[PDB]
Amino acid sequence: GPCFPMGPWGPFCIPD
Repeated sequence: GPCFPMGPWGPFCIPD
């Protein structure tokens, strides 16, 4: 998957 503004860092991308 694409990247989304979330998590501890924010702009993170997923493998899906």
